[PDB]
Amino acid sequence: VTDYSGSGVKDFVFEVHRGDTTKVIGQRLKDEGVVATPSAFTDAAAGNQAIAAIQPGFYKLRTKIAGKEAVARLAEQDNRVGLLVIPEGRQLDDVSAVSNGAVTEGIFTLIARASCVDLDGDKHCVAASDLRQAATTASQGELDVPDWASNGVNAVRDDHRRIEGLIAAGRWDFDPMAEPEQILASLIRESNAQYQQLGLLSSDAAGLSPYQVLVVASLLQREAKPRDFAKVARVVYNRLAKHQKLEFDSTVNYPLDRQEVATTDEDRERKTLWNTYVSQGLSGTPISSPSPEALQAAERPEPGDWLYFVTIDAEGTTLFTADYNEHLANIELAKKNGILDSAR
Repeated sequence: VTDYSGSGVKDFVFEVHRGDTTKVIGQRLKDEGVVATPSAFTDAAAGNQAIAAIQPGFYKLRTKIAGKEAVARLAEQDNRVGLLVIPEGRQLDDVSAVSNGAVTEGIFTLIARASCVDLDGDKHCVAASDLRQAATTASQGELDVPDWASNGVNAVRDDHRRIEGLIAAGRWDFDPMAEPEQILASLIRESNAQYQQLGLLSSDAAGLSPYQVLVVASLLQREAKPRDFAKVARVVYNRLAKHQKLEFDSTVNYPLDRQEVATTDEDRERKTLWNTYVSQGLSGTPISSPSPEALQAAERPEPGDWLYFVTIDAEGTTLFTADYNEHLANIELAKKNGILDSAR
């Protein structure tokens, strides 16, 4: 049957849909002018495991090519485009290390990098600043902000940080040729489905909204090691109940876009929507994209009366207590064991 020869005509982005079989992909490849007949694709794909296991997503292909060439291009990992990984605890912005270490790239930078497609020579990317602007100004309906987050987003005006926490840690696909608003919206929709699957909307923890649970998880992700998440969650709720400020360093560092570092009394005094040295209560928005385990801890805090915690040694032991004098003793223990500076 008819099957194209030669090197093709035009590079473009092709989407494999969820539920597409090899046969259906062959039909769609014919309809988009990639292969001359569907069986040109399916014959060449027979017994190919890369094609059999192909994932829904976006793929750089070329028009008017041979079936075996279409198969090779689809099976080549490098032609995958709009595939994004957001590691746990990332922010929207890049975060500098004043610890003398390297920059930590944020979600905008990672989306932009994931968006790049080489089309007939032209490298085509969405720019991080365009994603940031769309986060700053697009309407909630345009970003598909979920209902449980609507009021939290609304209280933060003309700041991209209004959508913090809404793009979850995980692995996502997005159309690299769509507008910045639609890219952000699809990410937020996929994240909302994951958050639902991870229990964010169906939690029975008394007196907490889903948005508040997300905020707590984002704090835990930045302040504690995974082993301690559940206990730190209890500390947070105990302090909220006793109207004691959280005094989390990560809430000071978050808007300065800087990594885990000690904070001065000057920094702790700056009034922001997030600073928990200044104000009682939770941060106004999440301060990071939390891991699934931080979410589970925020939903199911370990029972206990602790109000204080500090890491005291090299192996990461963390002592929790409800007694302030014991907490002072544990702080000094961390200083003698070398973990914490003798003076701030």
